[PDB]
Amino acid sequence: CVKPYEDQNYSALRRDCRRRKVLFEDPLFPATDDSLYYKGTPGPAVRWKRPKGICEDPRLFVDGISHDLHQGQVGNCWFVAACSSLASRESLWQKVIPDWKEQEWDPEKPNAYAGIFHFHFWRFGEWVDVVIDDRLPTVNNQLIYCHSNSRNEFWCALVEKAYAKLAGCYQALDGGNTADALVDFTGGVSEPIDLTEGDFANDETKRNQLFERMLKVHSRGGLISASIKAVTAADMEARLACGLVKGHAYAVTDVRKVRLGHGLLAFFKSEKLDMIRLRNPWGEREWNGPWSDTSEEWQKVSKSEREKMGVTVQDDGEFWMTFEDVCRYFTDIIKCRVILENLYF
Repeated sequence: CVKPYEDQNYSALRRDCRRRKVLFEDPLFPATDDSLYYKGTPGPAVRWKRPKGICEDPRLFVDGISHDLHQGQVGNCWFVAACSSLASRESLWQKVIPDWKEQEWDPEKPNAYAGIFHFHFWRFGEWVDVVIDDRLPTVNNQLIYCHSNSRNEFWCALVEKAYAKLAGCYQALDGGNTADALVDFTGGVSEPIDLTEGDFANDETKRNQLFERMLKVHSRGGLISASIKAVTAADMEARLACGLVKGHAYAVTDVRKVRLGHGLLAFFKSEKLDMIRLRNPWGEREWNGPWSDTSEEWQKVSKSEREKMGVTVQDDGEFWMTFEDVCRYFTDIIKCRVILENLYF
């Protein structure tokens, strides 16, 4: 059985609260400024509210897991990236969020609810079970850390609160990063690649090397995310000319060699292309360049043929780029190999 974090038994505490008809209040991560800021740091005055008090009909998922994500006024972009990737694959987010339908709110049987949730994380070679109450920071009845576009959706917010419990307090998460978060989420191993320290845009042969590895990781069920390094503070969330955002990271949802049919060779001058599909976790795609759905390249290829090639999308959140452009515009790739042994036990 999965090891309880800090001697907290979810189902025991839950069934207690139900028998007593009270909503769980966590003693080890209380609804107070100590769960928020470092000792003696002055932070914003906050109001901890329960989801009912934020928006009626509260849900873990409104429809499905991958609605837009926002970090908020004081949340961390890297955590949004990490949640986006985690949301990619049912097998993974369903590991961090156990028995999701047992946890989800139910309008019928309302006395199911007990203000309590539990998640799994991978720390020091084992799955720990982190228990929390569902009270969250609020300012103008609005979540100020991570949340989704749908104001009655909470999975991202609660996963965050739990992750912050593991770090000690919210403000600690400013030190984290997408790579380590994916390891804590999947049990795997992370590897970063710095594109501007590797000069992949200016090589091709190593770029092919890198690409083949990514084909390998993704085909094996690993996770990849691509980010643009915001170096200065003035860089944070600056839009590039091609539309991508400095300081954001984009979840790779497909990596693929595509073969183009004869007759396209006239325009493209190649038979095979190294392609990536990414998701913008923050909403509708932004990419302007080749293979944006508004690009000459996209328009030169019939829907019939894109379908045959597999250059499709689930929604306007996704977008295709050639791996040459990926190396031209991104600064880093996180490459988190999944380890299957760690999931099955």
